[PDB]
Amino acid sequence: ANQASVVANQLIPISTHLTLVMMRSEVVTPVGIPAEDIPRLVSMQVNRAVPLGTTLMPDMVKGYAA
Repeated sequence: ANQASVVANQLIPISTHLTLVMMRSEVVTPVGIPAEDIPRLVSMQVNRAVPLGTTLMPDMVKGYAA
């Protein structure tokens, strides 16, 4: 487990466009969106509410493909 994922740094309400302060990098299980993609995620919209400390998964971000 050395791969870090994107984890919500605050509750992200449904349909919010992500900003940098909302995203942190953490080694969590299961693995979500790779923490290196945090750059690309800015301005993309989440399609559900992501509570504080939840791993951001590919299927929670609208338009995400990588």
